[PDB]
Amino acid sequence: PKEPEQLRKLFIGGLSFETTDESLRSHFEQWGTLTDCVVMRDPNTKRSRGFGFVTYATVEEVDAAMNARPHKVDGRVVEPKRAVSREDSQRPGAHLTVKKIFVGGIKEDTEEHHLRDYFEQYGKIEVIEIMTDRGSGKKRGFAFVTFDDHDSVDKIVIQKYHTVNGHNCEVRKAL
Ligand SMILES: CCC(=O)Nc1nc(C)cs1
Repeated sequence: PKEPEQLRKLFIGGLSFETTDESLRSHFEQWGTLTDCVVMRDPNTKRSRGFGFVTYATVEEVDAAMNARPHKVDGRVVEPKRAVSREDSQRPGAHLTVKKIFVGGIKEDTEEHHLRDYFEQYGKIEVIEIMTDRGSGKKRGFAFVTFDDHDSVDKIVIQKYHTVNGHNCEVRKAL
């Protein structure tokens, strides 16, 4: 019944070196129950590595925290990011932080408003590009959507399914 823990974590980059497990928790508990919260430190010096992780009890709590950005934690604006699968990563353990998606499988009957009406609930859209053939102008059956922020893309690509205009679509991070 609980969402997988991986989908409930936020990496928090850019921490003040004075941020502690306790102060990171106090801050992020404003948006949900935290089942875990840790500042990464050097194993010998105990000096902060400048990043940490928080784990919420639910995905809706992750969303609430992301919607409350920018977060100023102990005087410094931090960089929260949610996890995505390796298929949308540039190397194991690394986050491909992009604002654009490829949307495939939309065929020739899908229009800009279909993509806008669906994707606007993931984030603020800046560009919709329905791809057409360079020679004929016919729709090629794929599109790109650019958002104002990467978390929209991260939420999108972790869904198993996207149904747009009745088509089951393939969605991936782009560039
Ligand atoms: C530095 C690597 C990185 O960004 N790690 C991330 N972990 C999660 C959980 C999201 S991004």
